Amino acid sequence: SIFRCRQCGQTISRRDWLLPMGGDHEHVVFNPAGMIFRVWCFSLAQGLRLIGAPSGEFSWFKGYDWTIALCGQCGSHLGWHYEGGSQPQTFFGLIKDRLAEGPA
Ligand SMILES: O=C1CC[C@H](N2C(=O)c3ccccc3C2=O)C(=O)N1
Ligand SMILES: [Zn+2]
Repeated sequence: SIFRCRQCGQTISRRDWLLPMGGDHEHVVFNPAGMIFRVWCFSLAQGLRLIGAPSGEFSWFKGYDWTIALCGQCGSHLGWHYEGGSQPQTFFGLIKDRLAEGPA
């Protein structure tokens, strides 16, 4: 039920906050460096630190701009925050294998 940073245990999100974007909460995507990510969409997350300037470039989600999301405690790269779009305006795309799932 709770998702934590795999690298240090920081509390990050909850299964109840999962967001089916375009029919599914899971999107399997590649970046321009050839890396594949199983991205889980959450409406909400906490314990992150958002870095940099939002960008539209290479966005996997049409109409959204992204910012890198680090674990706020250890600095692990956990995913991205998306903003600037519609229904919803914002959400989080977190990398599933960088989280640990467990009891509340
Ligand atoms: O929606 C997104 C999030 C950012 C992500 N991203 C990467 O992970 C990356 C690595 C190197 C150069 C450029 C990028 C890029 O835009 C990506 O490709 N799309
Ligand atoms: Zn961490």
